[PDB]
Amino acid sequence: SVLFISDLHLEAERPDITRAFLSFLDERARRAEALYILGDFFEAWIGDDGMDAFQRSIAQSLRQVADGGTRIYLMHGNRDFLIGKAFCREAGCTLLPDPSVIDLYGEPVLLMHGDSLCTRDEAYMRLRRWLRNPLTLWVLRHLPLATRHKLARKLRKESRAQTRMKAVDIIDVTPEEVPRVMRGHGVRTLIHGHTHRPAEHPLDIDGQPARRIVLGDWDRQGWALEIDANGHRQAPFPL
Ligand SMILES: CCCCCCCCCCC[C@@H](O)CC(=O)N[C@H]1[C@@H](OP(=O)(O)O)O[C@H](CO)[C@@H](O)[C@@H]1OC(=O)C[C@H](O)CCCCCCCCCCC
Repeated sequence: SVLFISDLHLEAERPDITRAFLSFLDERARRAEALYILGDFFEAWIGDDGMDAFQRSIAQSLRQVADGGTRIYLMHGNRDFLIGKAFCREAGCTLLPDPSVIDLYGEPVLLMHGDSLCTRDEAYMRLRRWLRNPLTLWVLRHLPLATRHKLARKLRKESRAQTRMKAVDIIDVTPEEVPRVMRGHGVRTLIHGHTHRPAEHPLDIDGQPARRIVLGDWDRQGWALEIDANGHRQAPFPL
């Protein structure tokens, strides 16, 4: 089987999430063929050269699972898009671009963090385009660590303020973007996180059934999607 998780927002100040995550590695990820982490694994990332002791310990825990035979894949999210290849080597994982299509038991499956589908959130779209500009990425990776933390705090603070003012249908995925991107990639299954609204959404693409599976965030309970050759299940578990 293969496991999918996202939106853990791991940080030292949430040991309830960390404990649940490590228990998840011990009870489930170790016996899976692969684990996919679809963004927002960490609460924030300021660049691989700014990794702190907590983040390093998380990497070591991932690496123990990878070294035991489970393949681990990590995709960027809006919190942790600065993760680079050094971190991935340390954690024993492979960096996957957003979007990626994988072969899952003979079916092509599209993986995204999900924020790129939230096209009605125009202020966020402007921010995202800027953050992912190669010039921005270069600058951010070459600022003093103290300065990076200050910018990260500012971004979090302004984001929390603005998001409290946005209706659900500003921040959730744009409905018509879903068939657009799924058709474009030739898939009938899409898995993403970001929106904190765990669910499975049927839809019709060109007359055929399709599904969009949304991974749950770990703020109040853990979530995992498990897929094997014969079916799938997403379910929560306590922190
Ligand atoms: C080294 C510096 C870079 C470090 C990067 C590490 C990031 C640390 C966390 C901050 C980034 C991220 O949280 C911001 C973000 O993505 N917010 C959108 C997201 O809400 P979350 O709060 O992330 O859950 O999802 C919401 C739903 O999709 C969406 O609405 C939120 O986006 C906003 O609220 C954006 C506002 O609308 C516009 C904010 C403009 C901010 C201007 C100040 C930036 C200063 C420069 C930062 C480098």
